[PDB]
Amino acid sequence: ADTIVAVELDTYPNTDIGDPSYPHIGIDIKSVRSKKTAKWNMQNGKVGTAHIIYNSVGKRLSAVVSYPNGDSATVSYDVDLDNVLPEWVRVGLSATTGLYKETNTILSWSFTSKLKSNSTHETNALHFMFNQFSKDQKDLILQGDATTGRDGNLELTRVSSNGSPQGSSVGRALFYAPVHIWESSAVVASFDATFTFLIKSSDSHPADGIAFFISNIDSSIPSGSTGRLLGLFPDAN
Amino acid sequence: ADTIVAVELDTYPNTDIGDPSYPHIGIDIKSVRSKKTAKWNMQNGKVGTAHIIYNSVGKRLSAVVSYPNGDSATVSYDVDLDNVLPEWVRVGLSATTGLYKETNTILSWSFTSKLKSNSTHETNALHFMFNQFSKDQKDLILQGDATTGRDGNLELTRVSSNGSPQGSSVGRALFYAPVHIWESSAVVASFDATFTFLIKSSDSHPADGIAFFISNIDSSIPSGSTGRLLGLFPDAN
Amino acid sequence: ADTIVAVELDTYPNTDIGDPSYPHIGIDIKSVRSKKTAKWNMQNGKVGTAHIIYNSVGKRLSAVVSYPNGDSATVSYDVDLDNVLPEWVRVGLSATTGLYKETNTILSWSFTSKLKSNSTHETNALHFMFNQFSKDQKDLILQGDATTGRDGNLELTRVSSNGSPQGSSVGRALFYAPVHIWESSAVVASFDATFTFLIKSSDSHPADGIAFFISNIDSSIPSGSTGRLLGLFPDAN
Amino acid sequence: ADTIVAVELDTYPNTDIGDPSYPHIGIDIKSVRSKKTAKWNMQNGKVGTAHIIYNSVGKRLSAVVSYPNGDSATVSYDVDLDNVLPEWVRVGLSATTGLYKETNTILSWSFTSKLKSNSTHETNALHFMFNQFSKDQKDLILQGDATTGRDGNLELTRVSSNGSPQGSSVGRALFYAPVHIWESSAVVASFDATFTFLIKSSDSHPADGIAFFISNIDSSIPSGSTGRLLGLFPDAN
Ligand SMILES: CO[C@H]1O[C@H](CO)[C@@H](O[C@H]2O[C@H](CO)[C@@H](O)[C@H](O)[C@@H]2O)[C@H](O)[C@@H]1O
Ligand SMILES: CO[C@H]1O[C@H](CO)[C@@H](O[C@H]2O[C@H](CO)[C@@H](O)[C@H](O)[C@@H]2O)[C@H](O)[C@@H]1O
Ligand SMILES: CO[C@H]1O[C@H](CO)[C@@H](O[C@H]2O[C@H](CO)[C@@H](O)[C@H](O)[C@@H]2O)[C@H](O)[C@@H]1O
Ligand SMILES: CO[C@H]1O[C@H](CO)[C@@H](O[C@H]2O[C@H](CO)[C@@H](O)[C@H](O)[C@@H]2O)[C@H](O)[C@@H]1O
Ligand SMILES: [Ca+2]
Ligand SMILES: [Ca+2]
Ligand SMILES: [Ca+2]
Ligand SMILES: [Ca+2]
Ligand SMILES: [Cl-]
Ligand SMILES: [Cl-]
Ligand SMILES: [Mn+2]
Ligand SMILES: [Mn+2]
Ligand SMILES: [Mn+2]
Ligand SMILES: [Mn+2]
Repeated sequence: ADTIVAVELDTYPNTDIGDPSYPHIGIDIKSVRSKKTAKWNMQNGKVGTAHIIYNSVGKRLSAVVSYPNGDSATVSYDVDLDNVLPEWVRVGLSATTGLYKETNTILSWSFTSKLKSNSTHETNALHFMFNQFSKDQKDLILQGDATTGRDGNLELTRVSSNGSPQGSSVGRALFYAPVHIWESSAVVASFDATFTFLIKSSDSHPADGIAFFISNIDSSIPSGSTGRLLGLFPDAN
Repeated sequence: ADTIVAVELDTYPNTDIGDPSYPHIGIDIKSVRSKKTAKWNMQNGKVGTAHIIYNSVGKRLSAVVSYPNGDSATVSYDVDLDNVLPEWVRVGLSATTGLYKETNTILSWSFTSKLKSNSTHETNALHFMFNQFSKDQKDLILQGDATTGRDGNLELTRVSSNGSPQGSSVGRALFYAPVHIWESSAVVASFDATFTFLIKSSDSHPADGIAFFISNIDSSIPSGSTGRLLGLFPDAN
Repeated sequence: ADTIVAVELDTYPNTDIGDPSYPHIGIDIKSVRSKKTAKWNMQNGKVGTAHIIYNSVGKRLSAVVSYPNGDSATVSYDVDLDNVLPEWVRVGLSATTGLYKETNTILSWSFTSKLKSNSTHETNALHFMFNQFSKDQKDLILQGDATTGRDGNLELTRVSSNGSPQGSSVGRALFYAPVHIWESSAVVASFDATFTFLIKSSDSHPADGIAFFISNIDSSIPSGSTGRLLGLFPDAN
Repeated sequence: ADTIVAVELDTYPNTDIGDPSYPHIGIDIKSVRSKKTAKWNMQNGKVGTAHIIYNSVGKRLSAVVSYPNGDSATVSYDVDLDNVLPEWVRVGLSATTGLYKETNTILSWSFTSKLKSNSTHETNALHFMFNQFSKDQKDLILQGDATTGRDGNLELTRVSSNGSPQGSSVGRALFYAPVHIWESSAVVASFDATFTFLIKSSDSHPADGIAFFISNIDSSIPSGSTGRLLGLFPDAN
């Protein structure tokens, strides 16, 4: 029973399991069936940027995805995350391919967590930033088909020598250190995440997508969670 | 006239202008009559901390004030600030006394602003932090009775040689540089503010309060804005 | 008479004023005749990056300029800057051309200053970052030929309509707010600066260079400081 | 055999292994016999602060230790750390007692590291800050006697229920995630570290001290490294 909170860049509409009929960004609370979605125009071969924002005061998880184009999709969801997540978590990126496929290439990833207590001027904080991924990235936990180093990029799902994506692939990268996501005595608990991605496909349809996620610290890829399950959920319920 | 967005720590109930009948924190949008308030237990002689948070994605302005004993008050309000504030602003702190009085001592003040544009990896950012103020604080514009240096603090309103606060006082401190609070090509426009404060009084009722505010770059203390107007507004409409 | 400390990216050797006979980077303390230089291979048309570092403990002003190549040049100079600079300063970038010319385009600029006092914790900080420059950049003070907005860049020296640089040009940009660069009570005072630049020329000899500098707050371009004087110094003493 | 770089706050002069005949701060490169020391007027039972700065461009490691009254000791040493440390390291704090003893209490600890490659605008960074340590601090690896939670502090060496230090104790805390401290392509590989500590003793002479250190990721407490070896070294060579 892993616990997952995620923001999904979902490139392939699985209408049989509640996806909207178009590519979309979604906020997933413990389920692949997003609590909230917004229409997303995925630009093939373009570098996209995703921003994830949350604070325990406003209690609103917000995401926005944009392209140099200026086009962007935004989704927000009201939720008290310390009611959902355990006190300590790991943070990661996940992606899959299914019958259809795409590259799930991460060019950068940054994260910041802060816990500001009632004790005057006392903050715990964690911040990391990857603008380059080397072949042996020791501060990343790689699961499934994820690899690092290729062009200083992070490839979440399987890519061939020529740079062609493979189907039925799943990969995740988690930051090595546990993250203290909330604390009972913190007046403000907040976090921000940003990553840049390149999704390209020669298919009639790209699949299946990329997600930023927060999980219990021992989280691993659920069995058979390629394709529509985005490497996050054990079932589609 | 000035355009003001503010978070007020209001120590004195002026019920005839919409104040609730108790000390309170409020979010002010272009008026002294808060769009949203919350009951605040002001702790005389104790050091309090205010946190203000906003991002352009969730479009929710939040503030929490707390003391070391864990007592706190929180208020949130949904608003798109790019429809309220001009593109360039100055940020500041303001405080007043009236018939009744209190010290309006600031012990620290920090602010962070970020404009993340659609251009990949293109962020503009401003951040400052004061944990002490000196007698000649050149990066602060002091207006009214505000002074710096007294015990490394910032005294917003007038205080006598022995520490006794004066009545009918108003003072403000604004950060020297203009701040680019929003932009059209910005996918994210967030800001955070924090300050710590010491409000003490020997009156039966302390007055009138402290506020963090955001105004047009040429903002000045409106005529007659002492006491209940918190040095921010020309009138109580 | 201004007080100037600067790191020069000197593209044109003026041997009659103490320059080495090759393009170079140098540390200038109150004089255009560098206290220290190192040979620098400027790459026409490439985006370069300059990093400037200093702290009041090691007391070594250090600079490094690099290209994606990545060839790079480094220069360091042992000096106590709080013996040179005034307590409050402004920071800026400057560039010139003379009989020979080049573009002096700034693509980004960030700066961080910190004063850490003896009082446990208690830090004063200032940080800004520009990754794009709009036509009306209110938090910059532009001097001479300097303009902002052209492709979201900062052009320090004159550029014709077609993108060709003009000769005998001088321009500077300074951050709007005064910076508290040293303080007597501070145990650690440090600053860090970064900028990316694009110098391109069609001349047989590109000239004259770019500099990051720290000066007295009311610093302006000295008369006749184009070309070899880099807009920083009134003469070559 | 571990590789150690360290800044020691040495409270007990072990003159037989090269210690100066007074409490001192030192920079240790692979040896308990400091490459550089400075006299340190240690203040029993007072809260002190250590700042550590590595300037990778200047190749200069510096440390300053101070108390609220302003008294400070400083030490600098020239070294290029990519010649000493492996590419990946862990960072941590260490402390010991021997025949003589002292509390080795850590009240706060922050660390910031930055690898800036030659690829334009590509910076990897890690930052963490602890202003309080909980009883279950999942992002720290505790070794030997080190414990967390007591008054929100980190106790590196054994302390009794009534706050009295024990002799012949050794304990270390390492940040969980491996740190990429240098890389071939990196033009800048600097870091800063800060911690606040409380050393108290009823002994005539407190011993043995506290160190901030950097080591190979699999570093553990060397056999019989209590007392003068500060839990860092296997012997006094
Ligand atoms: C209806 O079932 C068929 O078609 C499905 C596609 O709609 C296909 O789903 C696979 O591929 C999709 C896209 O990659 C992925 O989302 C699913 O998880 C699954 O792997 C079915 O396999 C059938 O062909
Ligand atoms: C008509 O109200 C009388 O009493 C008021 C106080 O309740 C007083 O208000 C003054 O003082 C308050 C508190 O300092 C301040 O909020 C007002 O703006 C004003 O300065 C009125 O003046 C009357 O005496
Ligand atoms: C006397 O030297 C002659 O040639 C010099 C270099 O061509 C020239 O210097 C001008 O241009 C250089 C390079 O742009 C600049 O550094 C000087 O400040 C000056 O403007 C002299 O003027 C002579 O022509
Ligand atoms: C000379 O050797 C004796 O005295 C030594 C120090 O006085 C003592 O060293 C022990 O205690 C010190 C201080 O705690 C510590 O630095 C050593 O590592 C060792 O633990 C010797 O044991 C002798 O008594
Ligand atoms: Ca889907
Ligand atoms: Ca009021
Ligand atoms: Ca020259
Ligand atoms: Ca010793
Ligand atoms: Cl240094
Ligand atoms: Cl060396
Ligand atoms: Mn979906
Ligand atoms: Mn009110
Ligand atoms: Mn020169
Ligand atoms: Mn020693």
